[PDB]
Amino acid sequence: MKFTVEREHLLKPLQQVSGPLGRPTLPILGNLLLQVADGTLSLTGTDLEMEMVARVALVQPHEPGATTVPARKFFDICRGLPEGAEIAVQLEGERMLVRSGRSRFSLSTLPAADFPNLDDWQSEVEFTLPQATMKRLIEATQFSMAHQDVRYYLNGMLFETEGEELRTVATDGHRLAVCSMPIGQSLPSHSVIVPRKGVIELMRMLDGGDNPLRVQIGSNNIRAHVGDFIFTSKLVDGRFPDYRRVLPKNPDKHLEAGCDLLKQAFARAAILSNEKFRGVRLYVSENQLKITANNPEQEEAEEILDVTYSGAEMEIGFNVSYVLDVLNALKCENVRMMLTDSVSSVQIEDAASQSAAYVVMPMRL
Amino acid sequence: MKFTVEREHLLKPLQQVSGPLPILGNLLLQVADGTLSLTGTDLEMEMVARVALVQPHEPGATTVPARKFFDICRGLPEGAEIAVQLEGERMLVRSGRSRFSLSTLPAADFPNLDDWQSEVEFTLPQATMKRLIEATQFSMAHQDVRYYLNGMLFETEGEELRTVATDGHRLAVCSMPIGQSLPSHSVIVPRKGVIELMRMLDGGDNPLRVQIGSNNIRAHVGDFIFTSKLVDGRFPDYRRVLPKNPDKHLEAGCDLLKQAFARAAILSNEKFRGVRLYVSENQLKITANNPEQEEAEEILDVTYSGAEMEIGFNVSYVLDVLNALKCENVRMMLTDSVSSVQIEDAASQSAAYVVMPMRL
Ligand SMILES: C[C@H](C(=O)O)c1ccc2c(c1)[nH]c1ccc(Cl)cc12
Ligand SMILES: [Ca+2]
Ligand SMILES: [Cl-]
Ligand SMILES: [Cl-]
Ligand SMILES: [Cl-]
Repeated sequence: MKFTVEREHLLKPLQQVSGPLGRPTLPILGNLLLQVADGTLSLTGTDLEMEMVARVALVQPHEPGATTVPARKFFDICRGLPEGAEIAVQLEGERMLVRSGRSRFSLSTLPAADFPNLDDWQSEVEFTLPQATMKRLIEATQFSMAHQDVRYYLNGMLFETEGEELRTVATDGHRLAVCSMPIGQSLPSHSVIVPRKGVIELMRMLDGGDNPLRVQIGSNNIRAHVGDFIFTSKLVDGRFPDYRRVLPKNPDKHLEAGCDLLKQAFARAAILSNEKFRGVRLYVSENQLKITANNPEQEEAEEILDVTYSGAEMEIGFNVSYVLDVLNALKCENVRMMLTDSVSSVQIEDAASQSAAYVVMPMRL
Repeated sequence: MKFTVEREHLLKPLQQVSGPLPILGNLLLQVADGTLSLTGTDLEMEMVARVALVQPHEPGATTVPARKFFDICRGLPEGAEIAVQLEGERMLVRSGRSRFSLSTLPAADFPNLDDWQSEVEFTLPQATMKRLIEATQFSMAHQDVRYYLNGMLFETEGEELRTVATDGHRLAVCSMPIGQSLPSHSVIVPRKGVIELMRMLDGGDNPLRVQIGSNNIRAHVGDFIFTSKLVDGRFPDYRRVLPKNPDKHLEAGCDLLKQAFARAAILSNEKFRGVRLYVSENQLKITANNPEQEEAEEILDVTYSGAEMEIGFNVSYVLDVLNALKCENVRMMLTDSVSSVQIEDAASQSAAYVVMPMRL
């Protein structure tokens, strides 16, 4: 295996394929697989649950073969060479040599044949969509995923295809986010859970250019192709909660207000909320929202805002971090809150669109 | 105690005094003679900021939680007016229809640095003080048992102010002219003090007044006053640290040398990163290896005079120097494999660096 490649054509691929990898559990999992075949250098990184592959075209002389080498060390070497450096690589059994100018490096190898390899699988649905749509879908919901919950299915994001819609859903059992976007082709009904790190990888591979994303889903795997990057993950083997059953059934009290005005008021009140429980109290009355916070030390914050509200007065408590997370994800002019009573969840949406919806349970407070 | 002031006028003061037990997490607010003073302290140093009060106000003082008060002010909208009124065990803060009640501790409980007397005084541009500290601060010790190294020497000599910092392995010294004849004097400022002083100094052209006592230093710029205790011990004499007669001279591009060190270090021991330098006629070779038997080699074209020699260095020590220099060409002055080396910018003799070698 031999190749020579310009520094900048190797650098972003190395960064991308290292995504799935600080302290590898076993050494080969801290390595990348390098493969030269048919005019292409392929680079692969994996954590045993997902893999990221980059294809790099070779315009300079090369010889086929494969090995694995430490990802961080190889990336750092390539990054540290000067702009435009020509990076020559040659496999020499238990070592891989790297040379550029009068810089020389020898890296320890492990066999390509020992590199873990996600199984082949069969796609059952395939579709294309703009990068921006996938970005919107994930950014709208990712913050509501659980983190290290014993309920493993919640530490992932539901991807659901239905008719001409792709939908993401995330929840940690306290708050839920759901987003639906049209794709312009009719899809079979599929519902799959993508693991935490996989959602991060999908997000990371979106360059923000005009390349479309091609998605394939099977029973136990998902794959996304963007440019010369191919991401594949195993799916989480569980049954996700149904968002339709958690949306409040008849939330007739409707509040409308400016997103940023609400966000900044909640942020200020939060300063004097209980440090652990983060509770704020909302008092809604005719065209007015009062937000109060107090902590065990008896300090107090009060914010009064002009809003549009016609329903009955009520008082309801929320974890202010859950509210702030939603307002931060909406990034819109105006927000609608849909309330029922003091012991029931609130539904929050962009006043302009029902494409995303957020459900937050109240606090006893 | 009552005042009303624009948020804008509080922001910089608040960030400055939030820099240094429970009452130490509070700020002292004092209204007197048409001024609001804000003070923060950690018992070893204090920062005072003053803000003029044109709106009606009433004298008095209290202490409130620093981070809470700062976060409230910062969290209010651009252009906000902030009204404050003391109500016994609470301090009321009002802006528009935002209202806050903070718990207070009495002003009388707020720690004061003992009064002291100035012995040496001079004014210099804050830019000069920044340059002196930036040139040297990275060589201070952190939490050494030799407490006098956990800080920076400030020395006046002739017409110069000099800073010296060392951790026992490497040393930095920088001298700048201040345009007046000074007494010969030296004090050690604690490292946390150095960092707080440095953070008080922005990019402006602004006179800085320094007053040094037996046990304290004070620095005044604009409407900020920083005071710190000094460290009471015997600081090493940099003159005895500088190589006395280096007979080997290496000159190389600063950035080329930096990047070669940085690359080679990738394959050094991760827990203790060093490289070997081999100097010979017109060339520098830098090598590294690790327990996995991985190896790096860098060859540079350099200007060199002297006998061939091999010498090792701690990567971080050399990188810290080259990053501080930010110049075109660097000079290294060597003696032998077991002796310290001096490193300087080829085009400036304002700062010098000494680094002990590392055995590999
Ligand atoms: C503790 C002792 C001292 O004189 O205080 C000390 C302080 C600084 C240094 C040293 C020994 N030995 C050294 C060798 C090299 C350098 Cl750069 C600095 C030092
Ligand atoms: Ca809107
Ligand atoms: Cl190339
Ligand atoms: Cl090579
Ligand atoms: Cl004012």
